[PDB]
Amino acid sequence: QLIPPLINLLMSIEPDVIYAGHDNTKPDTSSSLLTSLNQLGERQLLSVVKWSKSLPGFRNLHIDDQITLIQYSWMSLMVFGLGWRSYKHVSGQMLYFAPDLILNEQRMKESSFYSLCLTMWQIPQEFVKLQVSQEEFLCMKVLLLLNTIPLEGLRSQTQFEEMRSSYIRELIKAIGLRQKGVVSSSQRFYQLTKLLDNLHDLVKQLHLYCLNTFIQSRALSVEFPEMMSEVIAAQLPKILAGMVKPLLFHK
Amino acid sequence: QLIPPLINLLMSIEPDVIYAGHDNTKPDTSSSLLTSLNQLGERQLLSVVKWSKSLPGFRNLHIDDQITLIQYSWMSLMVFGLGWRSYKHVSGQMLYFAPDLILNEQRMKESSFYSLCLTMWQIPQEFVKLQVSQEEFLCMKVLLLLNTIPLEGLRSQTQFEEMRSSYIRELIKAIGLRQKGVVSSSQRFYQLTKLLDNLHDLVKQLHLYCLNTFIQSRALSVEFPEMMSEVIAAQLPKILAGMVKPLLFHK
Ligand SMILES: Cn1c(C#N)ccc1-c1ccc2c(c1)C(C)(C)OC(=S)N2
Ligand SMILES: Cn1c(C#N)ccc1-c1ccc2c(c1)C(C)(C)OC(=S)N2
Repeated sequence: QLIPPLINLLMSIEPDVIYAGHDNTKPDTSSSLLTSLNQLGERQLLSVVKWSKSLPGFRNLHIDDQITLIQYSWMSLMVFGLGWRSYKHVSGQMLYFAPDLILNEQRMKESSFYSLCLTMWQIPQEFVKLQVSQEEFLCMKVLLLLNTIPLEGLRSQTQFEEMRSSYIRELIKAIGLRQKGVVSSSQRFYQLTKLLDNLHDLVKQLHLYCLNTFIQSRALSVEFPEMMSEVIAAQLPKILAGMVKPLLFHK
Repeated sequence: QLIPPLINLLMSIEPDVIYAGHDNTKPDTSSSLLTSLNQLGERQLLSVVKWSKSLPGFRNLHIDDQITLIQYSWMSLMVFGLGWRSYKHVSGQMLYFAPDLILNEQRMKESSFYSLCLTMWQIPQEFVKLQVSQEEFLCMKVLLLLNTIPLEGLRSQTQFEEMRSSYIRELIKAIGLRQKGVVSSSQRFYQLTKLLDNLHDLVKQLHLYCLNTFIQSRALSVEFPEMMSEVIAAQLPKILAGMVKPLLFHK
């Protein structure tokens, strides 16, 4: 009723529940956990591709641009969605990767990658502190898809600029749904966009761990499915080397 | 008598000629050329480790630090040695990888590989311009070995620093063999140490190209030998991610 139409459209095209297909009747091993995380990843990737086809504005960018944005942003979209699920289903106090892959802190501690779990866990904790709304989350998730471009820019740079600006304007409207008053709503825009800026650094730790694990995947018995392997091979070294342009809302 | 004894020692421990074992017989492909450079890189890795065992001071660092410095500097030493040979044998006008692997423009077909070679070519071009002497080159090449350290520094940090100052003093002596005046001498030291600073950015492009290729090796039909492979897997992602401290002579 009071919800802006683009936001209702964003809510309508959100994915259904995605399962990891993890055993759970067997004790965790570093290899089985990471394999399920990658299987979950492959499924989430498929879901991003489907979502992106319905995302207003996106289909009108050159196909190369679309592929590039998905390849740059997949880890940040996954970790943001994890943040949201963990916030909404478990009050932020477990990592809700999937309904069949939920790690409470004890399961994190016994994982082999406790510190990485803790890094990821920061996000749901920030959602709790900021009380991020569904409408703000939906807009912020679009901006993450649009949050890095090549050094040379995109083929459809003009159209990207219009689309990114439109979702920023939409995030502003989502904030205005609750944050009444110029000073509160102004501060809120700072905080939410600052959070997105801060994700670049958090995602860099995930990127490095993921790349090392991919390079060592045979030794470590971690499987990487096809689309996951393709995105990692295409872009992660270049992203880690800073040979792309992360977009920031603040200096 | 005129040549400082340490520089004489550096001349004497310099590696013998290294062949790539390249098949000039058959026409070259991009994959077969990259394979040959990786084979040359394997052979050069062994020569670097042998060289370092006779390099005054080096064997006195903690063994972990020795391994770290070689693994950090492998690419830079290889490209610096390439600049020296191209300068010496072909007036800087071809890339003299080995006596059986010399590339000119016509042999750099793929634009990606050609751009990479243009990057490497800057070094012999500068050697030709500055008329770098063997004595300068030999001191500079030790400082390259010593030109990046871990973020937490080395185990033998004190010894490393003394060793680095020693070779900086030896470079000054090298410059004094020819650059007679105090002003000329200081400006020459600036130029040579700026060239070393500038190698970090240059080598970063080689590191990224190398990691991408390693990641896609099976698909590109490019062979990476065992020792090279370990160096790339152990350090390149971390180096590219900026998780080391490059040392700079100038701000
Ligand atoms: C699946 N997922 C979500 C979700 N949901 C958030 C982050 C990730 C995700 C997916 C795959 C990987 C990783 C995280 C990490 C553990 C860094 O390392 C490797 S090797 N693969
Ligand atoms: C062998 N070598 C010299 C010499 N001499 C200088 C630089 C290199 C050297 C060695 C191996 C590789 C590379 C350069 C590049 C082309 C970057 O990419 C790949 S995939 N491997």
